[PDB]
Amino acid sequence: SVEIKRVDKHHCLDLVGIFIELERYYFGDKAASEQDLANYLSHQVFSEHSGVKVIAAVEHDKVLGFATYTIMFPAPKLSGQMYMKDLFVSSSARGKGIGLQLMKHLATIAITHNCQRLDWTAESTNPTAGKFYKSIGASLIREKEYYRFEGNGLNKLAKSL
Amino acid sequence: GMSVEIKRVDKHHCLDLVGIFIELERYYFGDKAASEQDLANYLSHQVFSEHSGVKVIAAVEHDKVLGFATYTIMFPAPKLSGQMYMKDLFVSSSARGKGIGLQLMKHLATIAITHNCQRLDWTAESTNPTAGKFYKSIGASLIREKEYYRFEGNGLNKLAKS
Amino acid sequence: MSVEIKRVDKHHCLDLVGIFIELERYYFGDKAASEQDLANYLSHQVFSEHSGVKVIAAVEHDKVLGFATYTIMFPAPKLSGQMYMKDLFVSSSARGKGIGLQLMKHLATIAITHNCQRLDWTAESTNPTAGKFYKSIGASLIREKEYYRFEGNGLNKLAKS
Amino acid sequence: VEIKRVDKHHCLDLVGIFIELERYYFGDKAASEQDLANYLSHQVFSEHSGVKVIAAVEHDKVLGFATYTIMFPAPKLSGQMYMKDLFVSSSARGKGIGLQLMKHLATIAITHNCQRLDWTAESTNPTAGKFYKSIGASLIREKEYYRFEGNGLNKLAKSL
Ligand SMILES: [Cl-]
Ligand SMILES: [Cl-]
Ligand SMILES: [Cl-]
Ligand SMILES: [Cl-]
Repeated sequence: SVEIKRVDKHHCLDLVGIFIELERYYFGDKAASEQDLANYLSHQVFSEHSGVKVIAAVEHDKVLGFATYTIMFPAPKLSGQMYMKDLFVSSSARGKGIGLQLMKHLATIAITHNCQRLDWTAESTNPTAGKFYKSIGASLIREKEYYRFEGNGLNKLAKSL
Repeated sequence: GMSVEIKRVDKHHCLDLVGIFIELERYYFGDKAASEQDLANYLSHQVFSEHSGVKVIAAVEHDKVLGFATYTIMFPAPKLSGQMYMKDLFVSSSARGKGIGLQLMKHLATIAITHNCQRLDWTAESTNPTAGKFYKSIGASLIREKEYYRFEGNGLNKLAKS
Repeated sequence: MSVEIKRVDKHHCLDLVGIFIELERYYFGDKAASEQDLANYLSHQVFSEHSGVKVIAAVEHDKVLGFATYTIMFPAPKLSGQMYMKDLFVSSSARGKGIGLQLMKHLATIAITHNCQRLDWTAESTNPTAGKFYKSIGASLIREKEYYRFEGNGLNKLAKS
Repeated sequence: VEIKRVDKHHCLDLVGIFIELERYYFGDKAASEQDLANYLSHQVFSEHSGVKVIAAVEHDKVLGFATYTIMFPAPKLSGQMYMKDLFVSSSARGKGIGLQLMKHLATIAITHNCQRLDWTAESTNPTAGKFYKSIGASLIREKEYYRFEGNGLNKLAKSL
């Protein structure tokens, strides 16, 4: 019924529809145009310097949701740590458990590529997500502290080189 | 030139990281640190592999590695940009007070802004307060809203099977 | 509209055979290369370990309407790259759809997201309409630039001496 | 004096000569050593770079370099080689280094099916023009050089 597959570079534009939806959801009026996103997809998301791969859930030739993930090193027990950057399910596919299916699929990739961990973050201002994550058996790692340089802070650091 | 050099480490020279990795394994895992032979395979077959998403830079002096960082660029992110993420920063205890950690991060920041990233992110451990102070001291921000989730070992296998 | 701009990679390089056959007629008429020669050229040269260019194309109904080849050169001022467009070609059967300009909008976007402060290219003074098009989209003619060349025998001699 | 390609594992061998190039063109605005090491490591030598770098070395010192790319399509089913930069250390003047680098490029050009080696010079640098003509190069007068940059380049990108 609903298939999950990895999207390769030759089909990256198949993701445009769903990224537009993601853009509108997260940024509203500041959402990027379709040509912007096509360019972003072809030369950034699917560039040589991109650390992520992309999987997508497809039903009747339409994308219902996607996740991006990377495998990082080093990690405990001589293995990889998988990290999911984004999980997104179309409002039009809601109620079908798409997100769970995407995460089960990610879990499958993790074990076949010697990862013992699948990690990701959520926002505390989106308590729904955490409830969902907790409901599917995920553990919240309270000891983890998340740091960031950005905008001008990031620039000042770079310039101090 | 300069005494301490920062350079990329590529697949062809990955075994140059064996010394520093032994030191890292002892730090994180004490008793359970991996052997030299196992670290060499880890490096050659996993850290530098088709499925690996990280790259590595290292601080080098006198042909010994004093510290390294692994990093990757993740998508999507706001403003049609990338999000750089540093998986590990590790500096040898013998290279302490040489400002290697900051040096490595300056290079990371420069890579970030020349490769369409507007963020550089990473995590630290609350059990390692010293890291937190160091990061805040160089002007890093703590993102208190972020919640870190995980599946591992058996839970990961259950999730995959089900 | 139904026109997509996409990257062409090595695995799909033969998609360019049709538009290369057109480009060959346009510049060389009867001295145009055969289809077989162009497939070999695309497979063994244009996409090759020694090739310094990438390719984006405008495609509609699985037909290539136009393409641009480009590369990023170093060094250049301000610790940045310099993008160079080798060729821009739009099929006579796809004129009036603003495809040339759209291909350039994409290149410009790749340049600024990959630390380039310049997008450069050349035209022929014997092809006045190209220069007019370029000025009309805001490009500057760099009159101080002098273009030099070794070719054929002179090239063979330079290497041999 | 030996001429050979610098690969990524040795890109930092070029710091010295790059520093000199920066002083020579940008005077006080010259980038620092670390800036240059980072530039070489992650841009000049990156998967998105179109250039390779050859260097002339004598007694383990870099005396000069050239960067070049090979572009397509071009006439007669071949590549057109393009030299982006040629630089000779002032401390190696009078040794014919510039000429030696170009003969080497020519050798690369003919073994990779390029019928052409092209490059540009600045008319405000007549000595460069004179030198090129003197080694057999032809000026292609019909060539017009166009550019978008800075704000103009941004505006074009933003209209996407
Ligand atoms: Cl969230
Ligand atoms: Cl390698
Ligand atoms: Cl023209
Ligand atoms: Cl010049």
